[PDB]
Amino acid sequence: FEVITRIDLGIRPEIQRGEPVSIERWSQCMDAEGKVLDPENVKKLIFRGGLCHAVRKLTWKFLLNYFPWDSSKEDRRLLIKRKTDEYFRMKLQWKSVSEEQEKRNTRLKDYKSLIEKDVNRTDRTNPFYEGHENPGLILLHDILMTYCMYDFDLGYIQGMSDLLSPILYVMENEVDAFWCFVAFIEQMHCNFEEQMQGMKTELSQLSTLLKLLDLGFWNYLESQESGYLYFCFRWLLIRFKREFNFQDTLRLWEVMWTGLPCQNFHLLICCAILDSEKQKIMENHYGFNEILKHINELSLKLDVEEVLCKAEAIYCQMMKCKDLPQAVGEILGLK
Repeated sequence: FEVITRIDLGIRPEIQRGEPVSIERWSQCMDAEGKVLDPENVKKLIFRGGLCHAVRKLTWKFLLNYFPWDSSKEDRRLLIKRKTDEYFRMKLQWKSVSEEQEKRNTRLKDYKSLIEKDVNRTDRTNPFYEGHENPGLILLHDILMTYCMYDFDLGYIQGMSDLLSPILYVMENEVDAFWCFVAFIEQMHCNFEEQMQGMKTELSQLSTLLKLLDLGFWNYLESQESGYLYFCFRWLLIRFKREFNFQDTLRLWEVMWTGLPCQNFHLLICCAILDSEKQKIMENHYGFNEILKHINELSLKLDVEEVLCKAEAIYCQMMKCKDLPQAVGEILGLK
């Protein structure tokens, strides 16, 4: 990819972020039948400004494909009844397993133990999941176990509880959170498969983008044998959840789930975060262990909307570049 030396990315444009969607604004977007008037427009609005927390319960169901965009209120009433029966049907499958039975099913037994390890260790500082006997933690367990019946090949992989946690918090319904969680995992599903590709593929795509953006930073990582980027693993896997506040995570996910501006936006978000730290890493001659240390110290110290601006800015800077390597163009979906 030495075509990147003869390329030029001139100027990073300034991005104007915008304002979150109010209850008022959403009401204009929904029809009297309950239909979303212009779903592509809605996505445009959610992308720049995000969503206010009140409307977040209903709108997330659309973003996460639980509620189809072309659907009406009557469509939904029938849909919810179907999804609910289907949910408790599956829940019964793990919940009716006996003590004798569980010993003789090792993969279920093992999934079950991973869930308990991860659920009792989850955001215990957050008011939803903190309590003597917390209802939310029980739902966390139940929703995850039911997912193992839904997809048994996948079952549970550590970190999936961190992915469900915000969704349950917004939804507050066991069934609703489940089906939203399902859709959230399906887009990423490759990441969690036994041989993790899409953790590898996404990390490869990330390296390809960084090669074009800062070539020297890419080379320095190769010098330290950090070229495959494992300091970004937790970023991509948990979708930055560990790197932001709960309320922060909610906005970051909202904006991403619109699927704008390009096909993989989360990769540019990695670039946006890394862009500011490029010098500090190279100057100090860190190396892998020290780099992981520097990035771990970025946690909770990051500004969401600065990140979302840089990420969008890098996209504009790229799409406006007329000569672009096809390798990069395919990742963003410009080809």
